[PDB]
Amino acid sequence: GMKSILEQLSSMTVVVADTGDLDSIKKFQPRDATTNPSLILAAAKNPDYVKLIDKAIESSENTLPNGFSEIELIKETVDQVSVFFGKEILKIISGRVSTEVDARLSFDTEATVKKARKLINLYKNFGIEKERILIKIAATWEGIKAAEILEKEGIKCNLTLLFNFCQAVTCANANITLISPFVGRILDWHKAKTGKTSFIGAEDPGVISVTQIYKYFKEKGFKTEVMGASFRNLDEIKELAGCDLLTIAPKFLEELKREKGVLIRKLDASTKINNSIDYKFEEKDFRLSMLEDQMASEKLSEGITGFSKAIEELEELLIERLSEMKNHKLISA
Ligand SMILES: [Cl-]
Ligand SMILES: [Cl-]
Ligand SMILES: [Cl-]
Ligand code: NA
Ligand code: NA
Ligand code: NA
Ligand code: NA
Ligand code: NA
Ligand code: NA
Repeated sequence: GMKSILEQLSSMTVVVADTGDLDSIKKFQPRDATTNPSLILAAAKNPDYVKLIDKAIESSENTLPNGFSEIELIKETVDQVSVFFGKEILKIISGRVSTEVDARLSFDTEATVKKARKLINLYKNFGIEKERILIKIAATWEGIKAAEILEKEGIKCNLTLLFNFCQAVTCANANITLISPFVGRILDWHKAKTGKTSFIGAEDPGVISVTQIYKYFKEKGFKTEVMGASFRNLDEIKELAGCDLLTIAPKFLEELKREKGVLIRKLDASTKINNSIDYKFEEKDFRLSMLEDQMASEKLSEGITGFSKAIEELEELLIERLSEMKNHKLISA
């Protein structure tokens, strides 16, 4: 001591800087980070990292059967470039890289499982073992089912677009490695629905939900890690002090380090042995509970759409790079 709020928090929670690009990963050195379409779009703007994009195109060209089409090339490249960038992240960070599974497959268990397997085998081909990877999947019924299958073969999953207790419990019962609820998106939905201008501290509906999920998971002895993410304000983070992980904007990290005073570990549950109900949500109950939760079903649907938009934009960028690559060869001696 004296102990900053950040130092207190770090004694209770694995704190990870929220990063969306490689420069920020290098700067902040987060324990965990993510390869996804948006990070790669960001990198395309960088004269260093864009070369790694062109390399994925070249590698995909080498990989495919003779006579491949441009469509087949772009598809294969989307896979390879995601892995190239994940390997680049693993050279910087000490922990795990979340690897986004194409969100367009979010309602297809078999396709999600097959894509995860493909990405894991690509990582293996490039010298990276599966324990360094989290396969990141939207928490639809089908995505959780795919993760259930994957976990059984030792492929660790991060279940994201996770908004309610129903989704959390379904993941826990399926032995999912990690869930990443987006707290600030839950807050946003309630403000947007009601015109309430704020939900302060413990009243924040995202904080309420993640608090409940954490308490249940620990009391029941579930192994699934809870990573609170996507924060709108610093009070949300403080309310969830003691969560397994919290992904936090660099500016909030700096502010917590500046602050003094007392931070209470609110998320402090441990295993209990008692007669409380063990909740289960089989497919029908899951679907009905989701239907009744307008917040979770809309934020899940919008999130999937947003992920799908960014992967479509990636595909468009790869088409551009291919064109540029061809032009450069034709005009060079
Ligand atoms: Cl669903
Ligand atoms: Cl506002
Ligand atoms: Cl050339
Ligand atoms: Na191939
Ligand atoms: Na992909
Ligand atoms: Na696809
Ligand atoms: Na408080
Ligand atoms: Na913790
Ligand atoms: Na995306």
